[PDB]
Amino acid sequence: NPFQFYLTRVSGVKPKYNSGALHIKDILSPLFGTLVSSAQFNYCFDVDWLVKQYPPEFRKKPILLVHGDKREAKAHLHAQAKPYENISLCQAKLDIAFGTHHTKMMLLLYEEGLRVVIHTSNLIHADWHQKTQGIWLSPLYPRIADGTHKSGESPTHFKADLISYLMAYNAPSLKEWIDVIHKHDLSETNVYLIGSTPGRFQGSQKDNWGHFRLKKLLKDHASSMPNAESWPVVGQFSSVGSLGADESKWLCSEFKESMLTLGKESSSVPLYLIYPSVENVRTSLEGYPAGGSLPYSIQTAEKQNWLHSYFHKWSAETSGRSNAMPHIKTYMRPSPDFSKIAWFLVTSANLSKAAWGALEKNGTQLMIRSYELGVLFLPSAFGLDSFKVKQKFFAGSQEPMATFPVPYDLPPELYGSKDRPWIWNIPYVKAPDTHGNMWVP
Ligand SMILES: O=C(O)c1c[nH]c2c(-c3ccccc3NCCS(=O)(=O)F)cccc2c1=O
Repeated sequence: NPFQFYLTRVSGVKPKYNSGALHIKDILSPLFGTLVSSAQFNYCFDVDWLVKQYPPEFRKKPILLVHGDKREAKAHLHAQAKPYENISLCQAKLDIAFGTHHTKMMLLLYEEGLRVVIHTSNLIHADWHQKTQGIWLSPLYPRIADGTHKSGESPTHFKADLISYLMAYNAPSLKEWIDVIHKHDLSETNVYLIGSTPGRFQGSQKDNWGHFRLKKLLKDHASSMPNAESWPVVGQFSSVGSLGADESKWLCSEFKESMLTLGKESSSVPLYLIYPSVENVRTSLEGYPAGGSLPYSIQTAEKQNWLHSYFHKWSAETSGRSNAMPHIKTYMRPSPDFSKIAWFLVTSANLSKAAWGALEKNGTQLMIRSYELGVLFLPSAFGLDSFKVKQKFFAGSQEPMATFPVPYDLPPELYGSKDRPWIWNIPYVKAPDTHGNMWVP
C-alpha cells in the first residue's frame, strides 16, 4: 500500500485487528534495518522501558532523546538515562510560556539507509498497550553516493521541510542529524510535513507552521469541488485547550477557516469533533485510568461549555478499537456522505491554540507555543482527485492505492443527552469501570 499509515498493536483485540498493526518492537526490529544510531523525539520517556524495546544487538548504539523538560523534570530524565552511556539528550528550547515539546518522531540511521517515523505515542508502556495510536513509516531512504550531487528531494518538499523543522531547534545534536538527512535520498516521500515550532511568525514565515502551514498546502495542492461547503471537517484529538468564550474567538474563525481551505480561489461547513465521552472511557480496555491520558480539566471545560455541542463519541468498529481509547490525533475532510476524503492528517497536535497557533498583532503574526509534528496525505500527491474511504481498516479493498485507511467509524456519532466529555480531574463514582474501580482524583 502507498500510504504506510499504521496503528499500534492493542493487547486484547482479536489477531485480525493486530495483523498489520505495529508495536515499537516491530519498528526497531533488525528486519527494518541494521541500526547505527537513532533519535527519539517525544514528550514523556520511560528510558528503562525504551531501551528494552530495541533489539538486544542494537541496545548500545547511540540514542538521542529530544525532549522539552526543565528544572526538576529535566533532572529526572537525565537520572533515568545516566545508567546508559550511549544515551545523549537534547533539551528543546521553549521560550514561550505554557509551551511543550509534543513532537513524536524517530530518526533511524541504518547501515542500509535512513528511516523517519512520525507517530503519536509517548515512549512509555501504557501508550503502546491498549490505546489507539497512529504511525507513519517513511520508505527506506538510500544514501546519496559520495561525490554525487543531487537534491534527494521529493515532490512534496519533505526533505527541505524536515530539515527546516530541525533547524528551528538551533541544537548541535540536531545539526548532526540534519547532516545525515542531507546525505540521503528522500525523493520517494509522498506526504507533506506539517510542523509547529515555538515562536511569533510574520511575513515570509507566516505559512511555515501550524494551521497556516496546513492552509498553504491546501491552497496550493488541493482543488475545490462544487458543493465544497457541504464537505465536513473532522477533528479527532485526546486533549482540548482553552479556546475562548465562544466559537468565534478561534475555533470557527481562524482554525476552521484554515481547515476548510481548498485551492487558490477566495461558513456553513459542518464541523465534527471526536473526543471520548465518560462512558467511552469507563467501558474501555483500560477503564478510568485511560482518562489519565485525556487531560481535559474542569477548569478549562467549564469556561467553554459551548464547545461540547460539537463533540462526537469515539467509535472504531472498523479497526476493532472502540474500546482502545484514542491518543492518535487526526484531521480530515470527508465528502457529505463520508465515502471519500479530500485529505487526511495524522499529527501530535491536539485541539489547542498552543499546538496550532493563534493570530496576533491585528492578524499579521501567528504565535505558536509548542513543538508538534504530523504528515498530510493529499490525493494530488498520489495521482488522485480524492481518496475512497476503506470500509474495514484491515480488510482488502479493491485497490489499496486509491483507498485510505480511516481508523475510526464514519459518520461520527453525536454525544447523547446523558453523555459528557471526559474530564480527568473530577470523580466518577456512579458506575465502575472494566476493572471494577471508580475514578477518584
Ligand atoms: O504529549 C502527549 O501526548 C501528552 C502530553 N501531556 C499530557 C498530560 C499533561 C498535560 C498538561 C501538563 C502536563 C501533562 N503531563 C506531564 C508529563 S511529564 O512531565 O513527565 F512529561 C497529561 C496526560 C497525558 C499527556 C500526553 O499524553
